[PDB]
Amino acid sequence: MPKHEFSVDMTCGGCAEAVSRVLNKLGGVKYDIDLPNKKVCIESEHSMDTLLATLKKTGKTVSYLGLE
Amino acid sequence: MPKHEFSVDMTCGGCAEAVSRVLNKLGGVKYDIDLPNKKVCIESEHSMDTLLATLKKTGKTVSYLGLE
Ligand SMILES: OC[C@H]1O[C@@](CO)(O[C@H]2O[C@H](CO)[C@@H](O)[C@H](O)[C@H]2O)[C@@H](O)[C@@H]1O
Ligand code: IUM
Ligand SMILES: [Hg+2]
Repeated sequence: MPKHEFSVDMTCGGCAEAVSRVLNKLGGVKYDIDLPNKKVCIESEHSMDTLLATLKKTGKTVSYLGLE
Repeated sequence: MPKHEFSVDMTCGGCAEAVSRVLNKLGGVKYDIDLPNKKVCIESEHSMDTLLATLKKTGKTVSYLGLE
């Protein structure tokens, strides 16, 4: 049950909805989205590599904020 | 040379920029993105399915409008 944190440059509610859709499509994840602070937290067994690649499918700029 | 027309639910400048990035990655395309009218036109040799799948993976709501 590793807990990862990512930076995603979402600018409106529509941006947040799209992040939700790609994560729902992958499955096996428990996530939380903080729009104002451009942050996404994900608890999952999927590798960090897979989570990073999935988020990048949105076309948004993504970086890693680490574990915890 | 074929010109495909799509409807894409973009709600801010960031949404439009994200669409342009996934298309740039695919390559072999010439496009025009209209934010206020929520439309994207694409001139390319890639198949209709390849283009649709590329737009769908962004997590945004997409639908095909026509071809010429
Ligand atoms: O944000 C896109 C889109 O949302 C609308 C309602 O569909 O406006 C809402 O969201 C804005 C955030 O960017 C708020 O500032 C606004 O007050 C709220 O109604 C559209 O107006 C906008 O195009
Ligand atoms: O991008 U224009 O017409
Ligand atoms: Hg947006």
